[PDB]
Amino acid sequence: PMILGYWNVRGLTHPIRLLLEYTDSSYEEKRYAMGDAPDYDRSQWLNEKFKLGLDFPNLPYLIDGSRKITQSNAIMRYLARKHHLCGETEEERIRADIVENQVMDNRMQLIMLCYNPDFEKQKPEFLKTIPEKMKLYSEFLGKRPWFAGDKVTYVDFLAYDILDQYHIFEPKCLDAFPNLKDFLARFEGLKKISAYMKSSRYLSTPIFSKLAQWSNK
Amino acid sequence: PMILGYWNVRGLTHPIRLLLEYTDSSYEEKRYAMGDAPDYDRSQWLNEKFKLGLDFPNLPYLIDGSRKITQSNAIMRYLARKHHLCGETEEERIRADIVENQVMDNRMQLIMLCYNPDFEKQKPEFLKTIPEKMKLYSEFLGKRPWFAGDKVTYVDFLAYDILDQYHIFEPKCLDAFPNLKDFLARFEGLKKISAYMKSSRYLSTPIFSKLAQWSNK
Ligand SMILES: N[C@@H](CCC(=O)N[C@@H](CS[C@@H]1c2ccccc2-c2ccccc2[C@H]1O)C(=O)NCC(=O)O)C(=O)O
Ligand SMILES: N[C@@H](CCC(=O)N[C@@H](CS[C@@H]1c2ccccc2-c2ccccc2[C@H]1O)C(=O)NCC(=O)O)C(=O)O
Repeated sequence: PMILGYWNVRGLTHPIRLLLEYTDSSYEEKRYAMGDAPDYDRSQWLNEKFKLGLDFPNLPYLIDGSRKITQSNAIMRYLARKHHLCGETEEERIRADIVENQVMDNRMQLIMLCYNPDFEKQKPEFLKTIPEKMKLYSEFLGKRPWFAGDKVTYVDFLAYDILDQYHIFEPKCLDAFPNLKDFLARFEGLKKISAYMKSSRYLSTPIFSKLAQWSNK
Repeated sequence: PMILGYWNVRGLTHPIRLLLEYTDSSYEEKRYAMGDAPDYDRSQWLNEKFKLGLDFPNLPYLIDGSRKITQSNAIMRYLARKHHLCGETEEERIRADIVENQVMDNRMQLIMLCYNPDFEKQKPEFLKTIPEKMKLYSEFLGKRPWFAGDKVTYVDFLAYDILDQYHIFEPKCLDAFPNLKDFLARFEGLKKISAYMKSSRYLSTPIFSKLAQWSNK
């Protein structure tokens, strides 16, 4: 099968995993793992970083046959194209482009705070920043089944995961937004997702590496 | 006319600007201007932040009549799409997608350095990494005319931009890379581009904002 390479954690690859499962893809993984304190070895990835034929070597990577892909989003779009999970209208398309990109921004923000040396102090500030992010998501989604509109598409995977980690981080975070609440629920109800969540392949935590300041085991 | 909103610096919007020009889109701009130090007043933008009908208010933004778009890549594909500047085949789309995210990776690495108080102490280290990056681009492009292949697409705008910024950062960086130098001249030799760089609307620098440690002014 296809080979998904990434680190020993959730990080930014959950959407890929989920989607491979949703699509009935055949794949196996390679989960490199860093060593502990105090170096945090990377040797397992390093030794073959420039040995895999990847154009711009990085984690995660997807090896599908003769196709070698890097960049989380490109991976997502490749698999999206392979299975007809892209938006099919320009509106669906525009919505998807947007979600795709807002997701990473919100992701980068969570990540910045989780690696911040002064996590404790700047944070309650972050928490008060939440509601408003959620607010954007609720209103964008609206009355809609899925983020692009009437069709499940790959952004629904991106969306589900960040909404989840945000929710993981601030449990009440969704209380103000029902429809949001409903979406995870509806997402979790997709074909193979439920099985997958209960499976031995599921990797829900840690979201981050040891080093972190939050979500590190 | 469409309206392009962005700060009054190059930032990450250069690619849109080139594309609009290249596609001879009818448009107007609103280059919000930040105040100086020690406050960096952001009121020009802030005053209209939440009134533009934007899904997730941010900059840049593009308003094309009824349609409101945020997230640059989003912006670039929308326009790419109205003028057939997207990959046409599976191979093309994969290259374009990778490149799309890869530019954004190399981009943030730059800003990261450029807003780091410790900038002079970090440079030396950053400079080391540069050739390694150009090489990745030189090799990926190889003997293709365009980043995705035979035909120009919106990802060349993304590419020209980043490579140009790096070059600007370290003038010699494209020396070992004829491939690149040549891609740059070709890009810059495209009629509406040449034409635009000589226009009143051109804005090559500053690239970062006022609170940046490099290309701030
Ligand atoms: N833009 C790229 C991300 C590239 C990225 O930085 N890759 C990181 C892993 S994600 C990385 C990370 C590592 C551990 C734990 C968490 C994260 C993480 C989580 C979310 C978002 C981003 C990250 C990065 O810090 C990496 O280690 N790449 C290979 C290398 O540099 O040799 C993409 O979309 O794929
Ligand atoms: N992911 C979004 C970019 C979002 C981004 O951070 N926008 C910055 C503009 S780019 C941003 C930037 C700001 C000032 C000066 C330079 C830059 C810049 C330049 C190049 C690359 C990245 C940046 C960011 O700091 C911003 O001020 N958004 C509005 C807001 O926060 O309300 C996109 O790709 O469109």
